[PDB]
Amino acid sequence: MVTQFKTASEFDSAIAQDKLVVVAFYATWCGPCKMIAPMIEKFSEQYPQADFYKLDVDELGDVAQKNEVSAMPTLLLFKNGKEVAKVVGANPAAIKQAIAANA
Repeated sequence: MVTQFKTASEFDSAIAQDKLVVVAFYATWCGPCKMIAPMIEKFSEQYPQADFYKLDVDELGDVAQKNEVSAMPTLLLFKNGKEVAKVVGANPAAIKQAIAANA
């Protein structure tokens, strides 16, 4: 299970963690948003040592802007308040390799 955010504060809080946080940022009205649902869940399914969070821009658009996510679906990895990876497309293997790389 990938944990749900509530506000940009939640996003930022997960960001400030001294560990790999990969955020599943998509929109419920978007097409391939449903690819980020299981693919990203599958990431921490392998390595739960990383932080799994997700949020819909449909619900929180100002949050999207806070994170620099306009495209969807988007994956944002951060460490300790700074980025580590920015992706705008579910890439099953390459992004699982990403999360592990930035971790």
